[PDB]
Amino acid sequence: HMIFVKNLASVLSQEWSSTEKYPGVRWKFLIDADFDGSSGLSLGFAEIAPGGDLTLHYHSPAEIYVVTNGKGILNKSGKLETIKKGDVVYIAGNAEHALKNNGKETLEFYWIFPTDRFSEVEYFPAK
Amino acid sequence: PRGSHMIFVKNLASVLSQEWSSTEKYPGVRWKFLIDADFDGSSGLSLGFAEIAPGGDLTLHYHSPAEIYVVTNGKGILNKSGKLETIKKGDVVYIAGNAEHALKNNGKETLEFYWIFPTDRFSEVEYFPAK
Ligand SMILES: C=CC(=O)OCCC(=O)O
Ligand SMILES: C=CC(=O)OCCC(=O)O
Ligand code: NI
Ligand code: NI
Repeated sequence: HMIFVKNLASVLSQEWSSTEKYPGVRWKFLIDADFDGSSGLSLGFAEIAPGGDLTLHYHSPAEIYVVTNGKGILNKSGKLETIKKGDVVYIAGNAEHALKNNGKETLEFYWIFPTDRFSEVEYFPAK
Repeated sequence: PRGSHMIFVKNLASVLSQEWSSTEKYPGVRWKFLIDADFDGSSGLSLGFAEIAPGGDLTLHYHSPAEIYVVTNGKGILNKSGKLETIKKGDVVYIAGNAEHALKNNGKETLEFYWIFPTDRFSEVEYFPAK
């Protein structure tokens, strides 16, 4: 029956994760079985630099974004909609989605998966 | 129309027509549902938004699904099954399934946060009082 609090300061020593497939995008893990032994939900924090783009993709689990700073263009399987600080996004499982930062300030958000860990979630490129 | 691959965006202004929920058991607490099968047809995860006024108290309780808090405004005291720890804007909280927990706003600003359940809908979560 664990309960714990976490913020970005708590994971300072965790190096930013990144990948060439998503330019200007980086992320850290805050609630994750591989880090904390938590289960049922897992949560990370992502930063998209201005001009950064998380390209079009999907994964089987449903997913939530909580947008904490900036603004961006969300690609909803081909339909664009602007998101910004204070928005939440629901992304059904296997729904193709993309997010690019078209602003001057950093696009920041948490993501949530109904999985114990991020590493079990399989990303696939959209057709 | 919303299908099994729905993607949508919400904020408080989106749910203006939804009345704030509250209860005398949790004085100074009110909430709305933002991502929820019963309102949106969504599944797998559900999310609401809660505000605790100064002096408000969400009292000690548990439920079988794990839960996450995303604190977005103010300062609170989290009851971690007996331990009192401060949480504030910018924190996230993980609450294991069946872990007893409470949340109190001992500050002078509104304590605001999202909660997330690994459920289709809030309505399926059974709440139990503190043992
Ligand atoms: C740093 C971001 C990342 O790994 O992507 C998470 C967001 C998503 O699943 O679309
Ligand atoms: C009425 C209380 C409420 O919705 O709180 C949700 C957070 C929790 O279940 O601890
Ligand atoms: Ni995704
Ligand atoms: Ni709870």
